[PDB]
Amino acid sequence: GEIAAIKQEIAAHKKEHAAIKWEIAAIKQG
Amino acid sequence: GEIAAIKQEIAAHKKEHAAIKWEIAAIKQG
Amino acid sequence: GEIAAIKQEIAAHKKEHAAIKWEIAAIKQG
Ligand SMILES: [Cu+2]
Ligand SMILES: [Cu+2]
Ligand SMILES: [Cu+2]
Repeated sequence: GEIAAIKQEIAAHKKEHAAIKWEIAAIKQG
Repeated sequence: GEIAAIKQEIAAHKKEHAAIKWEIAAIKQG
Repeated sequence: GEIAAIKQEIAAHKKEHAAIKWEIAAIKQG
């Protein structure tokens, strides 16, 4: 339940990390 | 107490999400 | 253990906050 929903959370935070780095790269390659 | 301060936390993270999207938009409309 | 690893976490989130502000400043001073 809980430990799982924390893992589901680490999932989306890993994404969110990657997405912000991509958005920052793309601003610089614009 | 705890469940409340977690909700107080989801509050500020929602903001923080919006603020970063606004800062990224504004860089592109600059 | 837990309270400590939460504090270790607040550590890295403070950083992460500063790092994103620096990356945004530097895009604007580019
Ligand atoms: Cu993070
Ligand atoms: Cu987030
Ligand atoms: Cu944050």
